[PDB]
Amino acid sequence: SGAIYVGNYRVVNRHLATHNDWANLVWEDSSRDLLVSSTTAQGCDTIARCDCQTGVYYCSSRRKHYPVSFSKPSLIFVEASEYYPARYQSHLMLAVGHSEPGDCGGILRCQHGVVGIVSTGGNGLVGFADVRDLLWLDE
Ligand SMILES: NC(=O)[C@H]1CCCN(C(=O)Cc2cccc3ncsc23)C1
Ligand SMILES: [Zn+2]
Repeated sequence: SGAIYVGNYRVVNRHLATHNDWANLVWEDSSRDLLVSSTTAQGCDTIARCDCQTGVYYCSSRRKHYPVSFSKPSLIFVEASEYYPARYQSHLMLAVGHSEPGDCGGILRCQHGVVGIVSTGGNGLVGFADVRDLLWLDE
C-alpha cells in the first residue's frame, strides 16, 4: 500500500483504489495502473520534473529504503492477475531489486522529488509507474 499526496490530489495504484477514490475520481488509466482522486486537505509532496535514472525506493516487505538504477518509462508486458488481463503497461520503469505484491504504493524518489510508485515485480525486478509527465498535478 501507499499513495502520493500533492496539493488537492491523491495518487494511488489503480488496482488498489478504494470506493472513496472512485467517488472522488479526477483521472484513471488502466494501461498505467494509476488513479488520481481529490482530497480536502493539502498535500506537500514535491513531484520531480527530470530525466533521472537513479533514485531510492521504499520496500515495506523489508522495512527498508534501497538505492536503484532504473530504465526510462516504456511499454512493458505484464502477466494476468485478479486485477488485469495479460497486457502492455505504459509509462513503466524497471530496476534490479526486491519487491512483493504488498509493496505496491511504495514511493521512488530522486534528488528532485517523487518519481513514481511500485506497481509490478517478479524475477528480482521491480517496476515503477512514472508520474513525472503528469504536469497538471502541480497546477
Ligand atoms: N500493475 C500490475 O498489473 C500489477 C497488479 C498486481 C499484480 N502484479 C504484480 O506484479 C504482482 C507482484 C508479484 C511479485 C512482486 C511484486 N512487486 C510488486 S507487484 C508484484 C501486476
Ligand atoms: Zn530527478
